[PDB]
Amino acid sequence: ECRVLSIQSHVVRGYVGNRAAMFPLQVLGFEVDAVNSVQFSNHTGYAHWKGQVLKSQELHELYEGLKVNDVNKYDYVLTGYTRDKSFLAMVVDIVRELKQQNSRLVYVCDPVMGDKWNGEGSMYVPQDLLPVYRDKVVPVADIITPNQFEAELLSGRKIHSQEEAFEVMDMLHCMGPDTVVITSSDLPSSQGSDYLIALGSQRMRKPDGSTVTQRIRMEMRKVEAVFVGTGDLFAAMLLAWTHKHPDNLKVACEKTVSAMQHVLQRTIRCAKAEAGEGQKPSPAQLELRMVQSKRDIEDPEIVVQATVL
Amino acid sequence: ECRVLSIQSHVVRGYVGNRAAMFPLQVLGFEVDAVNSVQFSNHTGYAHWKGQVLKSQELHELYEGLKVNDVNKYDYVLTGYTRDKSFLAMVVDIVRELKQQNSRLVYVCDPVMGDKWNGEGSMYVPQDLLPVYRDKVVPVADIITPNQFEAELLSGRKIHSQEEAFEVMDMLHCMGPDTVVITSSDLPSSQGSDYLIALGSQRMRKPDGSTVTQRIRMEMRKVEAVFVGTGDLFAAMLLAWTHKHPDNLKVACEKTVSAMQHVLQRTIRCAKAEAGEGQKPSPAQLELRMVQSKRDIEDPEIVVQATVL
Ligand SMILES: Nc1ncnc2c1ncn2[C@@H]1O[C@H](COP(=O)(O)OP(=O)(O)OP(O)(O)=S)[C@@H](O)[C@H]1O
Ligand SMILES: Nc1ncnc2c1ncn2[C@@H]1O[C@H](COP(=O)(O)OP(=O)(O)OP(O)(O)=S)[C@@H](O)[C@H]1O
Repeated sequence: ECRVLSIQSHVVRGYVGNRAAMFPLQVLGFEVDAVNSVQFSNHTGYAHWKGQVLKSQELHELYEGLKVNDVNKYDYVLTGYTRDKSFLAMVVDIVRELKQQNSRLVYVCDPVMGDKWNGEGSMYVPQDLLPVYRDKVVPVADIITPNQFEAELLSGRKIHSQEEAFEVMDMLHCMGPDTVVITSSDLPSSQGSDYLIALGSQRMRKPDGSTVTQRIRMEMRKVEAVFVGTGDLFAAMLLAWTHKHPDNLKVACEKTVSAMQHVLQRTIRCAKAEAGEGQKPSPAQLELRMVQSKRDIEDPEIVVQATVL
Repeated sequence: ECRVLSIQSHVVRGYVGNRAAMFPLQVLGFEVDAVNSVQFSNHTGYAHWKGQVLKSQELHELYEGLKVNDVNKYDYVLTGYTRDKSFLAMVVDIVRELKQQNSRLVYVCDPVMGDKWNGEGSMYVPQDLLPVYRDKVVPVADIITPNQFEAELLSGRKIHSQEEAFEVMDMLHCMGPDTVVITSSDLPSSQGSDYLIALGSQRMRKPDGSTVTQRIRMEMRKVEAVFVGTGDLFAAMLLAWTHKHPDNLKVACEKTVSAMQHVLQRTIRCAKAEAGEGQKPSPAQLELRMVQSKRDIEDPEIVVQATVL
């Protein structure tokens, strides 16, 4: 039995945050203790949204409720989108305490700050969080899944080539996490502009005390839509598949990405079905077809192959 | 697809309310929009607990967030334990509006108000809701899953025999819902004192335009432990199987009760395993093994047979 503490947002409708994380982890065999950092009607990509946000003090109370009953015992910790610096500090405190309690605990972190629109890079999170993630969160993480912009923000270096990207990933390894995946990047692909490039790096221990970094690269088809909650889903499935494949980042990333691709392909198909023929689907019609993809999440058909560098 | 609006509690750890309803319904192929009426660390059976309660105003805003985006379209509505009169009135208003929008909507309601400890009957809910449930909720409900004590409260008449139980169920049919299932009772079983009796009743329209009431009985073995969330799970799975078998309450209840049986058998097994040999398992060790029972929930092996009266 593998228990994951997932502290993420909750939407009444749709799949972002914990809604995008609990179902896949449960279908993949993980107990999930879920702290819903917000309760919104839907994700903010909609025209409107209503709801409430959990205060950090409220998050602390929940964790203390678990601690008092001696149930604050976890094998993993999963976090994602946060706009409250204090809440991030609370999460870091909790992770440190759980790691004192269990040295084998794995903290998977999606450090969400921004993304590259067109060629420009833009942050959708308060700026005062960049120090935190860099100085307090990522140092305590074991798996991080940033995108190129976030990788650049964390390392302070811009990425212009794949070799520069892996130098940045080595810097991130040095900051803390032994597994680093750059989920998206503006690096060119060998198949064309319709494919996106993602890279992975896992540093592993040797018998002599030394350490070897395994590097992998993946090219994925781009689906022509903007989806929300994809990162959150990606980090959950990466957690699961790295757990089953702790020494093979290649296989874990292959399974994860294939499952993402399956989910997105089904989602874009059903979205264009709901919308008129040749019509732009709305955020509501682009909600991930999570339920309808259960089997794909359980045992994905491999549709991408990672190259070991 | 089939979308369910489920307004129930949420626990960080464990399976009650939405935690006990979302996963099975999603695994059974239903889109689920979930409104967490509360967020607690764990259910109140533990030694300690902390969390927050959603206000009715907050519930209204979530529903309005869905409405403004033209996303308040549902095939089912599912509710359970509530302690606030205003919250129940809000739920009733929402159900009324959704039924105005769609006459085919089915409201599944577990009218949770109390249960029978030993032979005595005791209430878990403020008294001012019993009028509400009787006068405002049940009238707009289509499926209800009360226990003997709740059925007695709603009907105002005590149940001493199975014939009296079906008279009470006919009264409840008269109050609104065309399907009524009494999930637990103190009626004797021909197989022993370790069997629990559940009864069902569905009013169905015939081809001639008239209506026939189908009644069924189920004898199920007691598992000697106290579980939490079982009503929530029961109602969710009953919703699913009645959707699959709209004219066969027999099969729907057989599947539902079999899944419950599988889940509870696995749960008591693993709970006694976690606890010492010959040790009473704790509330924490008796949390439903929801994830590990996925497959049984997907397609339960029939282990009980309902007799058609
Ligand atoms: N339109 C898309 N086409 C193909 N893959 C996508 C698409 N959107 C998301 N993905 C997949 O989802 C992963 C994460 O994407 P996103 O998270 O949406 O983008 P991102 O830039 O990583 O944003 P983050 O990591 O959450 S802040 C990517 O690495 C892809 O695997
Ligand atoms: N100890 C048990 N032994 C066998 N079956 C059980 C047990 N507890 C729960 N169940 C199953 O789950 C259902 C339990 O429903 P209950 O939780 O008893 O409903 P209730 O507690 O009587 O009141 P409500 O309003 O439904 S929450 C039963 O119909 C059984 O299917």
